[PDB]
Amino acid sequence: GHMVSCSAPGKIYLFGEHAVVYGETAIACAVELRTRVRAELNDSITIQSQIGRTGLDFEKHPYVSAVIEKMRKSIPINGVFLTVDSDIPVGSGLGSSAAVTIASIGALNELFGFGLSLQEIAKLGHEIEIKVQGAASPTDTYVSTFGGVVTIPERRKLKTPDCGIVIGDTGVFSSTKELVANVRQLRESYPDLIEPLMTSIGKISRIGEQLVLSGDYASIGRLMNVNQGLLDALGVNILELSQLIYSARAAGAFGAKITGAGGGGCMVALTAPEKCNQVAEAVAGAGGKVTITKPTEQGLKVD
Amino acid sequence: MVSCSAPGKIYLFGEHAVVYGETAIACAVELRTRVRAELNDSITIQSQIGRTGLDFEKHPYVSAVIEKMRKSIPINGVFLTVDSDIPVGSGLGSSAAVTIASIGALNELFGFGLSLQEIAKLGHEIEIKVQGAASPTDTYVSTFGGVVTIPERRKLKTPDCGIVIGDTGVFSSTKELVANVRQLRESYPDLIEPLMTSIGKISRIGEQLVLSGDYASIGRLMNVNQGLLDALGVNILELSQLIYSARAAGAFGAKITGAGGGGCMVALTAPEKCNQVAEAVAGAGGKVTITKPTEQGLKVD
Ligand SMILES: C[C@@](O)(CCOP(=O)(O)O)CC(=O)O
Ligand SMILES: C[C@@](O)(CCOP(=O)(O)O)CC(=O)O
Repeated sequence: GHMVSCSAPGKIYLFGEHAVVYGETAIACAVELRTRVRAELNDSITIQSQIGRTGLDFEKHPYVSAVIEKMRKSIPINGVFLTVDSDIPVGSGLGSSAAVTIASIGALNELFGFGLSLQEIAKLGHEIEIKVQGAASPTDTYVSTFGGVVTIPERRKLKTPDCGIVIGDTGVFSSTKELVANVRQLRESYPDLIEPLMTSIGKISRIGEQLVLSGDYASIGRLMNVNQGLLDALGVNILELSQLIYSARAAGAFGAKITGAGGGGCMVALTAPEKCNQVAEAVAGAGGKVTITKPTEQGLKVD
Repeated sequence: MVSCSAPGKIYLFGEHAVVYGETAIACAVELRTRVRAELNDSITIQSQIGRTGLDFEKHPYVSAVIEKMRKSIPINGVFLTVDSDIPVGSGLGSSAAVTIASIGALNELFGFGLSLQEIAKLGHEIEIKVQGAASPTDTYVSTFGGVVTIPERRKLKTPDCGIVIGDTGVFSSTKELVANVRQLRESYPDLIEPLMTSIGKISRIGEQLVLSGDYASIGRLMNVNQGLLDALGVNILELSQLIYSARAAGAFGAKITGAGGGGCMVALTAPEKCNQVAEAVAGAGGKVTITKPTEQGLKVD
């Protein structure tokens, strides 16, 4: 008869977004922007977050409701009160939906003693995102479960960079599905042109793998800038993203690029700790909601 | 008193990749350099820069044109008055245009009898003497006009579109920009060289789109080309702001034209949306020049 709190981090793409869906490598990096889910025993099912208080509700709380629906089939959950707080803004490729999924599983696993392992939690989180989105990659829930720097799809763990991470949100809503659809149709229109560009994005991630293992942050940011041009060439860049990205580079960032589907949302700037604040001021001065964070090895943890 | 004009040009696709044996598509625009040539007591060359004599410093291309040509038919009193609406830099062909417009103006009065052929060979050999070394592409496109592929040098039909050139006002050294791309290519050759091939592939596809008049596909291939150049590091904030403002205003496509690092962008518009696009580029802070493609190179005005 008590309460339990769990948190799971978000992530940013160092390299390789959009190209993964065509079988190329990418490098995801968990950051210290987390979603907390606090769980208590209750008479009925209640979920409260930024967008209000609901019961079981697949319109407002689809991921948390799906988690409850699934896990109640092994150990029955007749009542629970879940409170969701997050530093990960819904939108862009920061993994907010995967963070709340993993944290909801972790809290319930602790509250009702499901005894699930971290591997089982990541596998369950992937299935939750499939039943909510129709089809989902296991990448988001895996990185939010284990933290750190993970390559996709090999799941190679790399050394977490001793770096600052500046996230500039353009405020435009990043609708992932249509941007992935826009890239696919561009790929279909010019196959011999776009498909090699997908090979080049994968080539960047494989080169960047050693640079992440070597700690060469200046080379990493340089390759991030090359990755940004290819993402721009694929059509997922916008004026606001370009303005935040170039403002961050001018203020001394190693590199800056879109993170996620693009077409709005957030960019990411890898900066040395000494340059975080002035990079954050430049992105803000360019009209961007700035978040100063850093990578993390901590995935799902019990608060 | 005669007057001749030669046009500038813009790159539809392929800049920066031509050095590494790739294809490019230049398109002459209706921005021309017109020089008045008449008879005078001394060889006087006037411009917006000023009125001088035979000055190989303030008038490098015009004065060198005088020297190479007078060795066949001696000239001693000409009043050259260059006038141009071609912005300086960004490979817009300002130096190439002022060259052939001078050669054609002297070929008129003093009767040199040069072909259109010869006005291109001499117009390129003179750029070899002025800036030490130069490519004949900038020169030829100013002589014939229209859409010209490089290096295959095939002429294509002119797209019935508008051209919005947006100057950022930022200076950039093309020598440094080419060398920077060169260093990046040698730092990651297995990565950057395929990007050079992709640019050339855009030019090959774009050739069929220029022939078919698929202006919308040309524009979206321009947007792809722009991302590749941005990946090579030749893009800046000001260029990106002008490019995306043109796209949001309805242009078929927008991209850097020339070396990048500043300088000018270019936007392909439907003829009706040409002013709407130009207003957005100016509203984004660009020095706008409204123009359109031309099929005529050097003409005796
Ligand atoms: C759009 C995509 O390329 C990256 C964005 O990831 P997310 O859906 O924002 O978590 C998805 C993928 O790579 O599979
Ligand atoms: C980038 C580039 O295509 C720009 C050409 O402009 P210009 O007419 O040479 O000034 C030159 C190059 O191919 O390196």
